[PDB]
Amino acid sequence: DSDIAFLIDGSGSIIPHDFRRMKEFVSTVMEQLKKSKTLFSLMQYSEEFRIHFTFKEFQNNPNPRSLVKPITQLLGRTHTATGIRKVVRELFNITNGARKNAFKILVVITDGEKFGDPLGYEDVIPEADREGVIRYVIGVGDAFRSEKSRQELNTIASKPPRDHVFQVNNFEALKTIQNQLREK
Ligand SMILES: CCC(C)(C)C(=O)O[C@H]1C[C@@H](C)C=C2C=C[C@H](C)[C@H](CC[C@@H](O)C[C@@H](O)CC(=O)O)[C@H]21
Ligand SMILES: [Mg+2]
Repeated sequence: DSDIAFLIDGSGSIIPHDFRRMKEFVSTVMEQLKKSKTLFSLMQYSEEFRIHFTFKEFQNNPNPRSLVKPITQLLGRTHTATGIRKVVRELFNITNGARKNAFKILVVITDGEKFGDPLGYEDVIPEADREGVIRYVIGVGDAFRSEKSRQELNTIASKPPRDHVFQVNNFEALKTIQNQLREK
């Protein structure tokens, strides 16, 4: 009943310690939701974009370790808004294994410093709402330490922000998603 896509920040500002933590966060969400009706898909972005697995590819090989282990960090600039547009148009496409009546969830993992993107969040967030995608944001590094990055996380997340913005250092986001999925 639910299709969950990950969009993870592989840009130069993300230190390898945090990138590693993104990989274990994503893997743990998948591992915890195994034996459920959830499909998973993941894109890494910087100034380039890498689909590491589609929903269909997860369905054919639902092994979180096998799917996430070979992921290496892109480095480069931070095109978060374009990444969101590509997730919506490509990952949640039926050609890639996305399902018609599935509950759509996007989990964006970033430090909240979009940089060099020709697109603004105003260019892509409406499209995300148009396709019914629920957006959770997982902050990393110093995302919560300045007002600019805090507000950027809020801008990406579905409303209200306090229900959709979380940290990579814990699994509160997973608890919330599990609760949402249970209720739904
Ligand atoms: C891009 C060519 C340019 C501007 C001439 C240059 O000399 O560029 C330097 C100077 C500085 C002002 C701005 C830069 C922008 C991108 C380059 C990866 C580089 C490193 C800063 C960058 O690593 C900061 C991270 O935040 C990247 C990201 O995560 O988006 C850095
Ligand atoms: Mg960056």
